[PDB]
Amino acid sequence: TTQVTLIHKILAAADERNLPLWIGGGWAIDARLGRVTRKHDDIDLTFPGERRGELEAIVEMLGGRVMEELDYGFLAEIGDELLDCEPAWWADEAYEIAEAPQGSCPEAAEGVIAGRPVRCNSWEAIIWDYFYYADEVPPVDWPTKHIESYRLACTSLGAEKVEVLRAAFRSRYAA
Ligand SMILES: NC[C@H]1O[C@H](O[C@H]2[C@H](O)[C@@H](O[C@H]3O[C@H](CO)[C@@H](O)[C@H](N)[C@H]3O)[C@H](N)C[C@@H]2N)[C@H](O)[C@@H](O)[C@@H]1O
Ligand SMILES: [Mg+2]
Ligand SMILES: [Mg+2]
Repeated sequence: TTQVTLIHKILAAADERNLPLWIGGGWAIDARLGRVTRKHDDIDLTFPGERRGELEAIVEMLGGRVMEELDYGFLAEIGDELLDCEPAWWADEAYEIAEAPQGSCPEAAEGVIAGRPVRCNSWEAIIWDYFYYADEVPPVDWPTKHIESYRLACTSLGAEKVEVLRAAFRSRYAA
């Protein structure tokens, strides 16, 4: 239960600060489904970019530290667990992940992890990131756990919507 216990600790500390945080990536899939479906390599979080200091304070207060600074965000470690953190920026009516489809950070808690309601990135935002991944690593070459998580997200959003979103991504990044 270590990752779930950590997620609950991180979100309790964020709630106390009125700091919204969105579960992303694998755990966001499981949160929207309301079921734990696999072992997760890390915990992905999306945070208000202008409030980054408050997230780092939560990390430090849990005994962790910022471990690596990335082009898109940062990685922090709390004990043996990894947090993969990406900023979202206020766009008049909601926070949005840069370059992602609108609605990437919904206001309402739309997922559940071990009985706790949680904010989590939208299905479109989740799936969008696999498109980047497919440009970096041929899907035929993906580790099976990513093929399976992608297919689960696609089943949940629906093939029609996914085909449309993929086409939008291709048009966005077409030469
Ligand atoms: N919004 C724009 C950004 O969107 C994607 O970035 C995503 C990262 O790729 C994810 O991180 C993954 O990749 C890391 C580096 O390989 C791994 O350490 C990590 N465990 C993986 O989950 C992270 N969780 C979400 C983030 N949206 C693109 O790729 C990036 O170019 C683009 O600027
Ligand atoms: Mg992850
Ligand atoms: Mg990750």
